[PDB]
Amino acid sequence: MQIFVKTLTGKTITLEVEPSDTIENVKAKIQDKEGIPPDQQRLIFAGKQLEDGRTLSDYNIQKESTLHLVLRLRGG
Repeated sequence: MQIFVKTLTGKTITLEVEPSDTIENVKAKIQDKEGIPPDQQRLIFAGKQLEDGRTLSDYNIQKESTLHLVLRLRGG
């Protein structure tokens, strides 16, 4: 399924994911496409910070949803 990741630069990127994927795996996909190290990535959905060990499904993230990406420490 496709999801959107809205960054703070005004760029939105698209990802192909499964609801069984971990949040950790999603951050790896973002590093693959944009080059951002996972430990700099804070992902937010429905007002919740997403935990690396949980899955998209745990958060009820459905197709065509948008996550918000905020960068910490170095990227923020």
